[PDB]
Amino acid sequence: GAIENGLESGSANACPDAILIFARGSTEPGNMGITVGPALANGLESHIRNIWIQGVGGPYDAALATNFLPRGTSQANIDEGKRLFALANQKCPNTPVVAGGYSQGAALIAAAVSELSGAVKEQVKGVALFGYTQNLQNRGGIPNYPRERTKVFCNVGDAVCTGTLIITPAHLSYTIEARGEAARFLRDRIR
Repeated sequence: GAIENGLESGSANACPDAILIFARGSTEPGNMGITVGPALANGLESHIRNIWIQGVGGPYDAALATNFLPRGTSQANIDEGKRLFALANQKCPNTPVVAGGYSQGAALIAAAVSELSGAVKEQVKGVALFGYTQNLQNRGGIPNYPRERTKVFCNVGDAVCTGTLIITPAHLSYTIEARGEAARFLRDRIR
């Protein structure tokens, strides 16, 4: 963080050991944000040195209003996520992909992954979600995506996890989980 474009600017002659695609929370700066994104990128880089890191930018301006759409974000945003997954498959079809999302970015990634197709979906070895706004609606998981490849961090007092769009202090508190337990999970999923 706070801006990472490793996948967009990376060249197909120099594919890495892994690719991380991350969607930030509402109102966070850049395309990685400054809390969970960098923490996750950091933790994962400690286990896998040769890695491309990609924030979800483009139309995804992390607006407050878009939270109130069905599925927890706009289709434009979801589509930008899908684009990046497809670009990873085009550039580096043999490189494993992992993904992460925080708050509205979790909604984004969950939706995008669910709509992915066959080979491109298979490339996505693992997904970590934090303060998942559709946790109740999607019953703790991502539609059409193996539960064993999914890991959801939803703190106990975090009201978004129980179908309410309000922000408690628990929602602001995922950086340790992201750097530690979540990075280990995704590393494992890459082997």
